[PDB]
Amino acid sequence: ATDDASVMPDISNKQVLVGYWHSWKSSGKDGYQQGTSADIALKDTPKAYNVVDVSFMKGDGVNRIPTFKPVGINDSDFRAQVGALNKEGRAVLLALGGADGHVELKAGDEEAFANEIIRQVETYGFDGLDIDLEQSAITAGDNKTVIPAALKIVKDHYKAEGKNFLITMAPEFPYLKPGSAYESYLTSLANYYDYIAPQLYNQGGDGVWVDETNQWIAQNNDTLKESFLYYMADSFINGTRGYLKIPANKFVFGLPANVDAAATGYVTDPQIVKNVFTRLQAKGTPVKGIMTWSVNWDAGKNKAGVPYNNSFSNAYGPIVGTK
Ligand SMILES: [Ca+2]
Ligand code: NA
Ligand code: NA
Repeated sequence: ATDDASVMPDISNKQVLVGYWHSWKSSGKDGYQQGTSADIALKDTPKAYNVVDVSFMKGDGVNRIPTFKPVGINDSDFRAQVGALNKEGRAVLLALGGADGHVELKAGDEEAFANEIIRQVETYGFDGLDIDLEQSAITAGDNKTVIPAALKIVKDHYKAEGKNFLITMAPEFPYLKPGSAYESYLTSLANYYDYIAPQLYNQGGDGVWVDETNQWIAQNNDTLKESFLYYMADSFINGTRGYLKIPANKFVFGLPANVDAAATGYVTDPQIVKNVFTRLQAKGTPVKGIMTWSVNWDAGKNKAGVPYNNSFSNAYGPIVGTK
């Protein structure tokens, strides 16, 4: 009974360009600089994105098991769009959480949540799950233990049938410190997760203290963007300067698509990212890729109605080799 969406694409030998895809309909003037995000069908996601994260699986503030249902398209047609990406080797994940996620599981829900993740895979053809909890959801209910527990049941289930169910996370970078609530997600899932993409946007003047240059390097400081990206990566790779350890081969830079997609953290020149990729590779620690919020923003328009014209994927696709 298999079709194109029944496959779970292998990204284990590729760098990724990961884009979030908004499953809801745009509301207009939704941008941080009053632009408008596009209503793009999943199948029309630009080819440079080889991983697409469908946003979001979420709760309802009443019941406990998160769920997802596409808007304005039936299940078989949505699956066919997932199949079309899958056929070209492109993974489609379901993203859990988001702002106003109402994600709040309780001890004993791990099996029912795993079963729900398996029904998503069987119904829509998803290839993995991306943990994208808002700040409040990190330690809400028993999320910290139930979500890892459920995800291990799902990975193991697919591993039995020959498939690699992808597990990713997109934490806000200030939470990736020792003794942090978030640390337990990483250590619980240390042999299960495929990559971690810290969000390097919307955190204002938080950043990293760097002895080498004797400066606080903030995420909203454009003068020092090159240093920010480099030292943030270096800190994760080595578990230094206050940050947890993420292996470079499992590290993705999370960047906003343009100035409408996030309040701060937009990288004004893509050469900056290429210089960092180049430096890291010369040291033998090349990273797994780039992630962006969001495909819909990449295909959206600014407040003056000027299209963004996929300017993010056009610039970074070639840096990670998906274009
Ligand atoms: Ca699939
Ligand atoms: Na790999
Ligand atoms: Na590999």
